[PDB]
Amino acid sequence: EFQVLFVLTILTLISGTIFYSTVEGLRPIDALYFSVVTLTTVGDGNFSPQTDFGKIFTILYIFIGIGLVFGFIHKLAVNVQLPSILSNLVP
Amino acid sequence: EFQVLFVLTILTLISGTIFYSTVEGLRPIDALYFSVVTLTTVGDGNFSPQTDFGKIFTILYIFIGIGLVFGFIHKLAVNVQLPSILSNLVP
Amino acid sequence: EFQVLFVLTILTLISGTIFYSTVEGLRPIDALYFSVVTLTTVGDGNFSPQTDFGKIFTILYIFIGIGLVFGFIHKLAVNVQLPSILSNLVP
Amino acid sequence: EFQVLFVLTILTLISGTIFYSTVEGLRPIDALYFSVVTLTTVGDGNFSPQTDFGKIFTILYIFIGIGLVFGFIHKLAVNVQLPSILSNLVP
Ligand SMILES: [Rb+]
Ligand SMILES: [Rb+]
Ligand SMILES: [Rb+]
Ligand SMILES: [Rb+]
Ligand SMILES: [Rb+]
Ligand SMILES: [Rb+]
Repeated sequence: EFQVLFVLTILTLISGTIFYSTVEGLRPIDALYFSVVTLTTVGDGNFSPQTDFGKIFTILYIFIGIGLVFGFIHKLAVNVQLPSILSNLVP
Repeated sequence: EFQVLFVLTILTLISGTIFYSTVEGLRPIDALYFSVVTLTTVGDGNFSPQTDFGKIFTILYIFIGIGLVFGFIHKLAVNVQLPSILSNLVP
Repeated sequence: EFQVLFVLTILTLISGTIFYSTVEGLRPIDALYFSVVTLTTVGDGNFSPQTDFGKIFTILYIFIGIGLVFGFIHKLAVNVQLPSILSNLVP
Repeated sequence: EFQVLFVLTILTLISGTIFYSTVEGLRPIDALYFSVVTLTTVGDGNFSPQTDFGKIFTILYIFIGIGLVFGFIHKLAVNVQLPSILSNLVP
């Protein structure tokens, strides 16, 4: 479950990285950063896509990627972080 | 369920698009972009409504639209994305 | 339930409105706008508190207000919007 | 439960505060503010990390810290705020 969600999240972020560096001209690391803060809904305080293609893609990217990203974060905190913490509280 | 949530989400976004392009003077695509990042809570890093009417509308728009938009995203990821993925993992 | 959550949400927003207009010098409508986009986690793309008092208050305001605001949004969409829609789909 | 989530949240915020003030050169209060609005997904409207190290750290920080922070907010609103309110509504 976690493995699949991890892979799916990675693929989604690679797509965003490729899109923004190509269409919006961002450096790859910046394209990845924007993709991550967008899908996790944190948002970026400085960059907004400047092209209409970028705006349309971002709208679709958000609707299709938010569920997955939070599905991964949700399982990562309950199936990987909770135990490593829960079992730790055991005297 | 998904169909109705889809339609409701679309209608909500059309209202925002019309409002912001009219009252805030945004190009339609920009009004749609702002409506989407606002209701999905990603937020925009460059635009904030400049008129008091725009600020009041945005406040009400957020409270009334967030639930719906996330209801659609939630069902889209579980009733349309989960299966298309779950059934795929079947050897 | 909805009534109490509504009142609590209103009181929380009034406190933020008073704080930001007083300490950060925002016009009341702007203080309310900032309080709303902050607690709903949409965030504002232009304003960040400029005083240390404002930054500390905002940190505490977020932790104490996010739960409530989303408790209100959650119930508003399920106990007031769902029915008005669910009952409507009835031929 | 609440105590542990509180401590874990505090430790996570201290790490962010140290990272951003050191690598991004922010004043400690600003580093804490950025860490908080980032992990609660509110986001900051003015600051984005400027170094590649800062961008990479922020990406990892978000994925590892969002679950916890919202686990704390969730329990704080249900196991500490709900009762103090629920018991109050009792005539
Ligand atoms: Rb958010
Ligand atoms: Rb934001
Ligand atoms: Rb700016
Ligand atoms: Rb945000
Ligand atoms: Rb900005
Ligand atoms: Rb922002």
